[PDB]
Amino acid sequence: PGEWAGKDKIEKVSIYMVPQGGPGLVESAEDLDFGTYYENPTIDPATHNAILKPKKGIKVNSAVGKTVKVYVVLNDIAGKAKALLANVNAADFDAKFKEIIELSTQAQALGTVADGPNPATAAGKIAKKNGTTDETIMMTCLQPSDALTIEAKVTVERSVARAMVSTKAQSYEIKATTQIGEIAAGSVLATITDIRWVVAQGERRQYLSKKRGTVPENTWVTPGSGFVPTSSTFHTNATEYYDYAGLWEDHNTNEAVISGTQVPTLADYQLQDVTGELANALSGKFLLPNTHKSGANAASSDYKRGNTAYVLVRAKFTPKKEAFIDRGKTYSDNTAVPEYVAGEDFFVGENGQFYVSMKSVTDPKVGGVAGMKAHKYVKGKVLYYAWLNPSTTSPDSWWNSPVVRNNIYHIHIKSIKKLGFNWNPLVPDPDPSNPENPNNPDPNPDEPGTPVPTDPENPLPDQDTFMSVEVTVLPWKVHSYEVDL
Ligand SMILES: [Ca+2]
Repeated sequence: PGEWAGKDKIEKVSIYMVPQGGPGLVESAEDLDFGTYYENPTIDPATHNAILKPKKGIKVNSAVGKTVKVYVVLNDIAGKAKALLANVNAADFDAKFKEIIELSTQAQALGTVADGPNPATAAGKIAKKNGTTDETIMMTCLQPSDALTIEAKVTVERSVARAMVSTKAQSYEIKATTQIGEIAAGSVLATITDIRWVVAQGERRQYLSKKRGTVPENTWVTPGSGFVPTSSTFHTNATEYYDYAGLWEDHNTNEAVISGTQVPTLADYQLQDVTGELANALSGKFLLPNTHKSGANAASSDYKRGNTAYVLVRAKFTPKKEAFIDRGKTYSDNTAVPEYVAGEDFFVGENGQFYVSMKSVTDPKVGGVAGMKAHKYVKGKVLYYAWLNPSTTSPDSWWNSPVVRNNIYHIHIKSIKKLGFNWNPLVPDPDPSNPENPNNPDPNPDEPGTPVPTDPENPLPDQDTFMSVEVTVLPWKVHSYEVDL
């Protein structure tokens, strides 16, 4: 990436002076205009941190003569720190600075079609892209200054993580691995085009500043860390913790078209002066942290498909007409099977074969099977999951995927290898007894009793991979900001 990993704007500075030793009065200087009170950042080439040096003194008022610790929030642009910390006693302040803020309500965590293409997301409320120029992101200190007496330095880290996605190519050729209609193993089966992405299941709340856990399997805890969904509790409780509004980003109401944000190539990241829309894709997407107890297997890892942040990749799968086992045949009712038309719905049976309709799927005269179910791919839409931080890599072993603030998770797609899923079960359904779900852009299009493509109670890894990807975790160019006082 390089220059696309973010350039920061500091708009506001909030300083909290907290007397030590027991009950007492906090002195706060909130939402100070950065330019008025601070010099422009200078980078420490050793640490890659930026240092903010004050120009103007802040009035210490009642804290004069006291031993205090200093806490800092930069860019409290949603007012969340101010509101949480209001009228908090000095004795309660350190604990309060680690308590929970809510970026989206449980109701706001679910969007609908009317919220596209630019839905408010939880993380976007405290991480703003200012045109293509720079970005304003909330930051808080993991720990306050050392104790000092008024007559030091406070390091802060960004409150969001960033997801970035790239692809080797904008099209992929798919080969059959077994006989599919007239297509032999090793021959071309389909082409994938029009690749897009969104991110979901980051959290909707967060600890104001990073909160250490109690066991080594989860260094930093998040409000949702203890939530381990079953197939049923996912639907009733997932929105208590996670944000899904982002599923509607760059949504398109034409089902012939693939919804979501473009996925740039590596070369796109080297282009100078870029369109607005591509610039937005290149700078990625923000999400709030999401961690669970890590383990070495399904039983010991608390990371589940229904509680882990994911990138959803969407694309157009165009199969060769010759792949259809029903091609050229005659139905049991003595009518002819129509050839597949590119871009139209297609149906993939439990047997892996391709059919132009459900009528074909269950008619043995055309290579169907009575009683057999199929996945309906709506106008050829296919879906794939990528986890943000597979720990470790790479196929059937990435049991864990923590997302921690102030990190960038770059997912590079090297290839899409096979047919994906036809809908996204990793979205809470307010009435799970029916397939309708206005909160999901990719609801279940299948007939009753069709096997689900995946389940929220499942572990992360795939037995055999749908995509080849490499994930890189990196810091912002400026790792953290140091505020001098
Ligand atoms: Ca439903």
